Amino acid sequence: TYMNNTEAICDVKGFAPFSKDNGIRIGSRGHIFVIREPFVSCSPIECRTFFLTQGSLLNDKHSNGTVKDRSPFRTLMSVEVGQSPNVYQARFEAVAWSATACHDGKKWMTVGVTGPDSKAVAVIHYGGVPTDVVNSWAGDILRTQESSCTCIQGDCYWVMTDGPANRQAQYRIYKANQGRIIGQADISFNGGHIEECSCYPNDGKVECVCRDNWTGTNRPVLVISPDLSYRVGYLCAGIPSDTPRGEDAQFTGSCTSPMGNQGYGVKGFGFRQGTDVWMGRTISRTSRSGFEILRIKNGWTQTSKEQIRKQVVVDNLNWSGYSGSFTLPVELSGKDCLVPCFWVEMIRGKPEEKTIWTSSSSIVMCGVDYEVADWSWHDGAILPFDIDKM
Amino acid sequence: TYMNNTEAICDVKGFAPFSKDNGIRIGSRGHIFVIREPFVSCSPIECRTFFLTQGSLLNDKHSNGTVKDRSPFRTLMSVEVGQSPNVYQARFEAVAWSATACHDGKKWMTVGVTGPDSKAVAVIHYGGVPTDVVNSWAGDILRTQESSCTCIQGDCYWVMTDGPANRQAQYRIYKANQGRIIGQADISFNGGHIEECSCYPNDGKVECVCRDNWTGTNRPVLVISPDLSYRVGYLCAGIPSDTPRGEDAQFTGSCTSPMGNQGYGVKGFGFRQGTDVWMGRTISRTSRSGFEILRIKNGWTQTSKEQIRKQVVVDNLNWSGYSGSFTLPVELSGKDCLVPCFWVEMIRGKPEEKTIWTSSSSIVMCGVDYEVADWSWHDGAILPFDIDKM
Amino acid sequence: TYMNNTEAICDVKGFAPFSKDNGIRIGSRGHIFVIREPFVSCSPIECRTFFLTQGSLLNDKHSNGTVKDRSPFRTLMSVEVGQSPNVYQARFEAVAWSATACHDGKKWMTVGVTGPDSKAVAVIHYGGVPTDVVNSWAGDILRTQESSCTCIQGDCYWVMTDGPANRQAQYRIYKANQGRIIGQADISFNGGHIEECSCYPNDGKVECVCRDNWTGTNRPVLVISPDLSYRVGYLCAGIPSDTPRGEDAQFTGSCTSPMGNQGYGVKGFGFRQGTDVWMGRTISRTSRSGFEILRIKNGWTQTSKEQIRKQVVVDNLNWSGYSGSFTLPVELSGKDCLVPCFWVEMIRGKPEEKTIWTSSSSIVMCGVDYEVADWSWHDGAILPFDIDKM
Amino acid sequence: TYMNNTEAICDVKGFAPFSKDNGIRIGSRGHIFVIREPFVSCSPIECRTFFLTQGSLLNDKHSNGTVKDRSPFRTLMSVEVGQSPNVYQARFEAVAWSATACHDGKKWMTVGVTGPDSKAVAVIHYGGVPTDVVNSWAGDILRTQESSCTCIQGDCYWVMTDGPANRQAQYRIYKANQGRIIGQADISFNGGHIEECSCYPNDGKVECVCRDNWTGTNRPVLVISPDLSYRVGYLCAGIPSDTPRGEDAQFTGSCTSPMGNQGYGVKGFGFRQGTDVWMGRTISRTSRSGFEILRIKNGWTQTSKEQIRKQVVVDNLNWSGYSGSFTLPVELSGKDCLVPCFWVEMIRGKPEEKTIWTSSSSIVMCGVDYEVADWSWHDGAILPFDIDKM
Ligand SMILES: CCC(CC)O[C@@H]1CC(C(=O)O)=C[C@]2(SC(=N)NC2=O)[C@H]1NC(C)=O
Ligand SMILES: CCC(CC)O[C@@H]1CC(C(=O)O)=C[C@]2(SC(=N)NC2=O)[C@H]1NC(C)=O
Ligand SMILES: CCC(CC)O[C@@H]1CC(C(=O)O)=C[C@]2(SC(=N)NC2=O)[C@H]1NC(C)=O
Ligand SMILES: CCC(CC)O[C@@H]1CC(C(=O)O)=C[C@]2(SC(=N)NC2=O)[C@H]1NC(C)=O
Ligand SMILES: [Ca+2]
Ligand SMILES: [Ca+2]
Ligand SMILES: [Ca+2]
Ligand SMILES: [Ca+2]
Repeated sequence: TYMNNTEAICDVKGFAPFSKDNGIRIGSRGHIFVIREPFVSCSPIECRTFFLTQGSLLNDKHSNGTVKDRSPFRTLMSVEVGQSPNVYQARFEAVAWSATACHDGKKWMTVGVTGPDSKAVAVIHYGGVPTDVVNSWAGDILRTQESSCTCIQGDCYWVMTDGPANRQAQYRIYKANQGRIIGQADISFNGGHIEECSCYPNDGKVECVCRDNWTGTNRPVLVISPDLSYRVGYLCAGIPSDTPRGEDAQFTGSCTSPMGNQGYGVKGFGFRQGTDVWMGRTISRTSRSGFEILRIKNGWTQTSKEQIRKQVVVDNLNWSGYSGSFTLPVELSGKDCLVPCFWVEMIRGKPEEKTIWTSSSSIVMCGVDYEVADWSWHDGAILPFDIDKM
Repeated sequence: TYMNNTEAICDVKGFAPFSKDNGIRIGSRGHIFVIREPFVSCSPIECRTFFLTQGSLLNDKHSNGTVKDRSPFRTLMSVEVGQSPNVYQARFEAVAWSATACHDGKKWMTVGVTGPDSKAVAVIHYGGVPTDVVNSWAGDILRTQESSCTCIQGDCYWVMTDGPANRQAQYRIYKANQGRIIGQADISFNGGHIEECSCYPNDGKVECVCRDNWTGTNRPVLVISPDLSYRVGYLCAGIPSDTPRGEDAQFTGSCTSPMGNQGYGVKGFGFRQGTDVWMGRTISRTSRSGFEILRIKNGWTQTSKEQIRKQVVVDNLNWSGYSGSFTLPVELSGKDCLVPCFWVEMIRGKPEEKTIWTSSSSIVMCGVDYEVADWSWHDGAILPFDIDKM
Repeated sequence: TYMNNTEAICDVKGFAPFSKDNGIRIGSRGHIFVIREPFVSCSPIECRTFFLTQGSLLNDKHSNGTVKDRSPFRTLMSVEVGQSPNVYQARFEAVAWSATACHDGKKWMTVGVTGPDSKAVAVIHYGGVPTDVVNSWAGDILRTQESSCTCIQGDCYWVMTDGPANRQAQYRIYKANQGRIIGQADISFNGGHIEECSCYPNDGKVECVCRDNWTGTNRPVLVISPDLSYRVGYLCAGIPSDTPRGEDAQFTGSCTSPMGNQGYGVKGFGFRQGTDVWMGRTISRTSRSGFEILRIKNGWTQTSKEQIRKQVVVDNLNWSGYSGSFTLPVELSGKDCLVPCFWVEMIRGKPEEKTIWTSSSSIVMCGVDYEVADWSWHDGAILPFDIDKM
Repeated sequence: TYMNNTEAICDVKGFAPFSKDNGIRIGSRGHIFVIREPFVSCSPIECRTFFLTQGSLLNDKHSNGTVKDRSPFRTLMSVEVGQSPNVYQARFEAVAWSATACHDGKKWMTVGVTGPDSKAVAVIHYGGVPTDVVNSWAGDILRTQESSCTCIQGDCYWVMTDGPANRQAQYRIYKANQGRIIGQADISFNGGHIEECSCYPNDGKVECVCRDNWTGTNRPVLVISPDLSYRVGYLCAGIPSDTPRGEDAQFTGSCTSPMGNQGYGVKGFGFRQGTDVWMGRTISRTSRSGFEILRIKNGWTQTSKEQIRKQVVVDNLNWSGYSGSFTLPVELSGKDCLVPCFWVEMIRGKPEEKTIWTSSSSIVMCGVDYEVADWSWHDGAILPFDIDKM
């Protein structure tokens, strides 16, 4: 049976902890994959953690993490959420140095992108087998969400980018059923930049909060209809939520265009709440460190600077990283709305820490009807590791 | 289908061994979690061992167990009873430095408490996802059973405490269906102290034997009706069963109030048997060492000092620890009553042993219609470990 | 649905390899249990390997195998046949320093015996939970098959012994349904000695070939009817098949009493074939080394010395050990008879080899309609191990 | 339900990556089997990787790979495709130093060959148990596909060879249902040599592209009908695809007989495409290094030298090895044709590399409707390993 996923997102006053994997602490002695970009998507049965593998293990020489991001050894695999990305619980997903995953109620559909930068190929798996393909259409590092895709009434949608990572690139919306491409669309967005979208279903559409890696310290926003007509622009909120970025005092909002005039960025997320928004961001303005989530009254529709809530999940003395969105399917939560949730990646190792490798663990939070106290569920592993003195 | 769990507990003459996990012996070379407080609860299919994880492994530096009990790295996970708490068989349950778990016949409901001491949050999972929340209502280390909760006809009940660990605190009874809170109650118990309840179903109610960590060397007792009306007080039996405590000769019973005038304590259990009781306790009066279980004729209802049975499962030359109760569901045992069972935790390491860490394994016993010979199924691992000489 | 298991055993011309686990070779670097006495029993779905665990791992100090056979750390666990007894595939079965297992078509019933030598307790599990108990009735190391038990039309039967291991002891037949004891019987066998029976179903009865550890170099034989009436005596065949034993030339057969006038022994097996028998035995007359299986025309019913077939599975330059019987259930083989099969244990370490430990792996063979060439599927691990130089 | 597998193979313009296991990289620190000859076959649910095990682990002394190919320790086991051949995900299949596997829609049928060179035995498993046997009929290393067998409407077929590996040998076609042999056939092929067939279903027959290890640098081809009538000969294409072999310029095609006049060879594959063929081959003419796949217009039926496509999956600076064919079952792909796919083995260690061992990993590719860019998904592990300096 297909998941409807046509409900509204739940109005939430705060976030409760779902899971923490302790991959890197466990990785001190256990067999764990070196990873970046874990992420959660949920079937009507379970939410799993997907992750990019470097073909290697923590505390092993192959954890030489100075051997490429887009290496030919990168695979997407997955475990049940909370479990660590260890070999022996891992289920294989796709060859991918960039991926997205989601479930339509019957099976899982993943998308793996591998191949060379000049002509990358994206394989679409469904039910555990390749079913369709998307080639690079712009010749420059084809890529996608690095977070959960979205399924509504049997059709799944996701966002892909092909082009420069720091200038005008090209941005596309693909749509598929049972692992088969059935519609696509170009996104007209000149001056704007779209990367690594975090999407979710809301009111029978797909809402996406992504990353401007060109000139925007605010976040591009995408709203996709089943017919692949769309609205796109920036999260109206008068508070910047990318990293890096400047102070809140020095920033003015926009619905239409990028603000802050800064490059780089980090993958992040946001949740519409009527006209309000929950926006995650690192505590540091300059470092992938700390993590907080702010509610902004009318942040979805106005240049609002009205902060009505604020919750911390990673204190600023600790390393953060990527963040993305997913929903609790109705069939699991038992709600009449879509429970909004997020994961936060915690990167350890290079560049900031003095070791030969780089990996990450995660914690997962989920929207509740209550204000939840600030705390820090940081990664916690002690650096450097054994092979760090080799 | 919901488990009725409205039957009476079986009258038992003794206890037979269910399982022993050998986690720590196995942990010498295998990948095992550092743990405290394992415990058993059973679905209509299997009984699992739940446990608190320190985010770390035996024989690894992160087993630095001088890094907090209520650390942000503590998760509840579970394996099938008898299996060891190893990474690769572990199923993730909740973020929790204190937990309880139980099954209602359809799914598992766990409760994880994490967050800071001043404002702890308890997440209630059901079917593998967060469904409801309980915040700290008294600002002081919110906490609960550390043993199996109880389900009757679809509604699950458990006991929580918020307050001082060595003085008057506050004590609450929560009740839930399908992971959703549907009723709660304050327990009026002035002069008394309730901690870490071991409960079970009996005659369609929840009977709880808990821990007085204030002034009681006898055990507080709680009897909960579906409507959350209750009786509470102390196990009548004229024999003390907490640790520490004084000699039996020097002790007088009470139904109403604490006796022995001593602080501290250890989590323990007891089983009503008509008017009699089976009470577990450490053999030592002063040490978490040895473990025995006594039947006291009319110990549930009178100040009786009539010891009619006595069985040993851990001899006094060996380390014990926590103990708790659960029942064999009818659907598994094939009985017309509820088979009473217990687990016993066996703590190795600090404080008593000379190492850098502390963990534990368990053995599980189950009520039978026969007198069963005394023996010792002690932990058995050899201390210190490799990383102990580091 | 209950397995009928009322068919006849297949007439077989030889034996084909089912599985080999390589536990000890794999145990050089992997996490494997130290074990003795693996054995196979089959459900309508899978045949598993059961085994006794020492609570410890190969290549670890706890593999100090100078720490008792009947230690309080011994558990029965199981994996799918062919897999090695590693921690992470292991399913927990019972606390047991001696065990038996079998399936009735709906669930598994195991029997674990633990407790002290003077008053041992046998726990009977069914569906993963304790259901009934047998206490020591003779005060002297209560024990049983160390091989698969037998189920016919829902009732399972097995053989137990309580008494001296080298003189007249007592021998009992228990019978159970759904994990509940429903009939028992004493075996009158004066001058005879019964140990470690290898049984199977044949023509709607249970046939058992066991071990005389008193004075017999031939094997005691037991035929059990559903009503627990029985015949017992010795395998008629005029060839001895225990270890140790003397030469074949120097031996005369018996149906009634023990022959060879030698003590000790080793667990072994045999399969009726009309009036003939397949009998396994070590190649050495004095060592648990090599392994062969002989067909003796009319060996089941006469003092025959007519060797009509001979097949080798372990050459004499290699170590053998225990052997036992089981059948392929009809539901798996697709035959109209019961396919006879056996496992052979391969003991490495003390006493014969120079190491600090003792474990074993197995190979499994199964009766076919063809003559199968001799070979040696020996254990193959290289002794001593790492911890052997410690 | 039986898989029809009577459809035509899909016309494909290129190949997309299915999976890569990284076994050897992972094997640096994890517990992985030493293997040769992995291969894929698919059930209606999953495609698994089968592999030959040396009874040992990477980075362990038993990885002494100077201890025989046809050792008594070799077992076939399997994991889900993409997963690595690690112990803890491994499912046991058969005792085999040469194997084939396939699924008929209800269960798996494997075939293990073990025993001595002079009289080898092949065991046929079905549903996890031995069901039938094939003895050596020519006394000289009985053997088979080392790749997926084929099932059509419930009957499975595969090819076996018994005889000299470098001269005229004997070649047989076996056919079975539910694990039971129901028809066989001798292949008349004088002057020709058949080894290690890679087969698939196509138009309701079994097409096989195999290996001439006698005098052929082109590949023998076999087309089998349900009645075991057959055509056999050589892949017509005017381009040689074995290793070793000479230059393409120096080669003339044949449908009937071997060409190139060279010995040795390597297991390979090919896919009919109407009258065209996709043929895999190593890039090197003399080394098991690099890997490419060529489409030859009318290569199936004519001496064509018309190269219309060319795709690289392993660049020539890297080691390749065996390759074989399988199909995506309709029930998984959702196509109306049979999706053609292949795996490529990547051998590391002896003979070419300076270590004490030899193993391999794989990548899996699958036919798509699009031209897919060349790349190299090579093995990637760094040689030598730890035990390499021992
Ligand atoms: C601008 C975003 C993309 C574009 C290549 O780059 C990702 C940046 C990045 C980071 O930590 O910031 C990690 C990466 S690495 C990777 N495998 N996935 C990522 O998201 C970069 N993405 C790719 C496809 O290489
Ligand atoms: C008085 C009981 C509680 C109250 C905090 O303290 C537990 C004591 C204790 C022990 O071994 O005795 C172990 C602890 S540590 C833990 N994670 N669980 C426990 O039961 C303490 N409980 C908490 C929530 O910290
Ligand atoms: C005479 C057979 C029994 C009687 C105690 O002794 C077993 C002998 C033995 C061996 O290798 O020969 C191994 C033992 S050790 C064990 N756990 N299982 C065995 O079969 C012995 N049995 C017991 C219950 O200790
Ligand atoms: C000529 C092909 C066969 C005939 C024995 O030999 C195989 C050659 C070979 C290789 O790498 O080329 C690997 C082997 S080793 C093995 N276990 N499987 C193989 O395919 C050889 N086959 C056998 C049954 O020994
Ligand atoms: Ca930016
Ligand atoms: Ca106390
Ligand atoms: Ca004897
Ligand atoms: Ca050749």
